[PDB]
Amino acid sequence: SWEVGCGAPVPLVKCDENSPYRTITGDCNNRRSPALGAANRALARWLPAEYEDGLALPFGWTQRKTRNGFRVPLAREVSNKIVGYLDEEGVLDQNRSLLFMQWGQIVDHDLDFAPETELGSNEHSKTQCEEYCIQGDNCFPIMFPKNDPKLKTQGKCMPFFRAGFVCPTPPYQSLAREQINAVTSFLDASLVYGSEPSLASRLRNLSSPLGLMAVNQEAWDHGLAYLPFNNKKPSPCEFINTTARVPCFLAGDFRASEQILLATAHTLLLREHNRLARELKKLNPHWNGEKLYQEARKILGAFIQIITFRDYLPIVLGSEMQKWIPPYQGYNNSVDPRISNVFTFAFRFGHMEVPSTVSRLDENYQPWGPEAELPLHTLFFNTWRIIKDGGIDPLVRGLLAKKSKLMNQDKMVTSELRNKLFQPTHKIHGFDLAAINLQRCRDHGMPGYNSWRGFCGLSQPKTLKGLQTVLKNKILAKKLMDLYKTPDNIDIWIGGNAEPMVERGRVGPLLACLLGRQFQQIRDGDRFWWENPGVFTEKQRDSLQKVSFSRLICDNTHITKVPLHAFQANNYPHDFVDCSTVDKLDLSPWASREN
Ligand code: HEM
Ligand SMILES: *[C@@H]1O[C@H](CO)[C@@H](O[C@@H]2O[C@H](CO)[C@@H](O[C@H]3O[C@H](CO)[C@@H](O)[C@H](O)[C@@H]3O)[C@H](O)[C@H]2NC(C)=O)[C@H](O)[C@H]1NC(C)=O
Ligand SMILES: *[C@@H]1O[C@H](CO)[C@@H](O[C@@H]2O[C@H](CO)[C@@H](O[C@H]3O[C@H](CO)[C@@H](O)[C@H](O)[C@@H]3O)[C@H](O)[C@H]2NC(C)=O)[C@H](O)[C@H]1NC(C)=O
Ligand SMILES: *[C@@H]1O[C@H](CO)[C@@H](O[C@@H]2O[C@H](CO)[C@@H](O)[C@H](O)[C@H]2NC(C)=O)[C@H](O)[C@H]1NC(C)=O
Ligand SMILES: *[C@@H]1O[C@H](CO)[C@@H](O[C@@H]2O[C@H](CO)[C@@H](O)[C@H](O)[C@H]2NC(C)=O)[C@H](O)[C@H]1NC(C)=O
Ligand SMILES: [Ca+2]
Repeated sequence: SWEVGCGAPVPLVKCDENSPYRTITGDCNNRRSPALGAANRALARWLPAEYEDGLALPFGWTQRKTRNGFRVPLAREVSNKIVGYLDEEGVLDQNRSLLFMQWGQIVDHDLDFAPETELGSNEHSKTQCEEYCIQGDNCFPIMFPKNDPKLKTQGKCMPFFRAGFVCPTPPYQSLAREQINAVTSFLDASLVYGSEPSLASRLRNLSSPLGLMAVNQEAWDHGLAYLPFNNKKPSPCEFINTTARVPCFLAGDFRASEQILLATAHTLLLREHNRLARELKKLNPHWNGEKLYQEARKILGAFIQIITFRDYLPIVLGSEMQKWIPPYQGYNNSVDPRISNVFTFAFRFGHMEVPSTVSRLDENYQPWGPEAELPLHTLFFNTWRIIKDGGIDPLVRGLLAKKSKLMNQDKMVTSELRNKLFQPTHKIHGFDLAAINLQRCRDHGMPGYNSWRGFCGLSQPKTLKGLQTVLKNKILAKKLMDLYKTPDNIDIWIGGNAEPMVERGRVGPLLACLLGRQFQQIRDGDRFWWENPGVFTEKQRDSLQKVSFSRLICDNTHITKVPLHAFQANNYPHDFVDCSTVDKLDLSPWASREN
């Protein structure tokens, strides 16, 4: 199908071969093929890339070249006609807490990250894209349609820059264009520790051999830690409030501060590392800094994998869980662990679960103050609300007691995301996540909706009547048809999310397939999977099976009432219990004797 060795821009290192620990870059997991699943490599292609020029140019780039005979509708128009809604009332998920959403984003950020192309600082093309909206090279603007209110207010377009790609980065000329995954393909808490040796090192506290992660020195949260501020200026987080002047946090992953709840979750994970690191130190005084670091890191990785596969995915894939992720039979070296390019859009299903407001709660889970409930859009890259206004506990209670947004064919993505998204590079709260997503599909050269329906062994609708049957919706199907002319052209993002949900799940037949396969692969292909014999000991495994996100809260915050099942919708005080009633992680099977 292709060539074989275009394996350039990569920090190439040598494998320790016998190390009990994962590498930070992801290298050396697979023994026959070291770089398989590594970071800064191209995303895997489950299907051949579909470009306008069958190489690099996206569909919609040249205005005269059609896709399958039709012109691809503008991202933002697909957004304005299908993805929008005004009535937030009734849109909540009756059986999923806010956390259900927040975890998806954690999982995702561990697995995949496609950075925009750089070659730009002290540059006029950043301005040639912003001001004039001139399509060229890596500037691929999202134009506003006729009758779009952002025309009167914002301009002619929203800047959008194509994602980075394999061997070079500037122009180029050779084979097809493959995007970069800047993070490791394994569910390994890479969002906590980093995916590069340098970042991973900056994040560490090497002033002490306690194996702790660097914490903030300027601010504390009731004797608890915050993440370290970010060195780099200009800082997006200082921008949103030039009086407060509070930088973004420095975590393992660069999107950390993208929104308060995300930063909250990160903070909880950093805290859990140091907790384990000093609890392990108490059990094993003789261990050195490196040992505490790696052993705690390993436990956090185990922790993440368990919650995801035991608590999170069965309530996403519902009944289709068994069909795609059968019980673990052991490591399989023939499996491709790599994250596929299409997965990075399939997982964007979590976007339709984000609600319009974020709440804080006092100790009685009662509203925290006069402005307890805030609009989502005022929280992107907002750290000053955490540091200068109450800590993470009121936000964490919100995550538990409040609900997620239920995907709804009539009410897909909230306006807080569709109209008022803040981009770290720019100055306005006026971007469209929906347009970006749709534009990015095309940027990445994703095959059509029917290409993926076929890939998954599902019927491929050609007609309006066909589409109505598969989507079980006359109106929706009709709008899609009028925009796309042909079901073969529907972008996978909007197409996959448009299908009704599977029994006891929160995605459709096509999404449950794409997700299902991927998650099956990263597990079966990961040598350091927690259940893989030899990774942990039987007693160690026996201890990890008792972990629960609820406990994580209890041990890392000052909350005392939590639910047992934190992903389902829970009512205070009926479903909440005292932390004393919640099973602990017994770290005793991690004891090591001399003689
Ligand atoms: C603000 C944003 C969120 C919350 C308010 C949010 C949330 C999620 C959830 C809950 C996801 C899955 C369960 C999820 C997946 C992926 N996202 Fe998304 N997200 C917010 C904002 C963004 C922005 C901005 C982007 C960048 C889009 C671009 O193409 O430039 C974004 C991306 C993604 C993504 C692709 C990751 C990658 O490979 O680069 C997901 C799989 N999110 N988000
Ligand atoms: C609201 O969502 C709840 C969480 O999914 C759900 O409770 C769950 O019900 C399912 C069956 O629908 C059960 O699933 C589990 O059953 C046994 C328990 O003996 C486990 O061994 C299996 O692994 C399986 O996962 C659970 O009994 C239950 N799960 C939890 C965590 O409580 C409610 O039914 C939902 N409410 C409604 C009415 O929709
Ligand atoms: C930028 O961030 C500022 C702080 O990070 C924030 O100002 C703060 O917000 C409120 C007022 O809006 C004050 O909170 C309360 O202060 C005392 C009690 O402590 C009361 O008398 C007040 O009525 C009020 O409830 C903070 O003290 C205040 N801090 C300071 C020094 O400014 C701004 O609101 C943010 N600005 C923007 C543009 O969002
Ligand atoms: C690195 O770790 C050291 C040692 O654990 C930290 O030093 C402590 O800092 C706290 C808070 O300021 C205080 O209790 C003491 O001043 C220090 N204790 C000891 C034993 O030295 C230090 O804060 C960490 N540094 C970073 C960058 O996070
Ligand atoms: C490990 O996974 C591989 C790849 O998914 C499995 O390989 C399959 O082997 C069967 C024969 O039983 C072939 O029909 C398929 O063509 C292979 N899959 C593909 C698409 O490559 C393998 O079965 C797994 N290892 C075991 C024995 O459990
Ligand atoms: Ca990872």
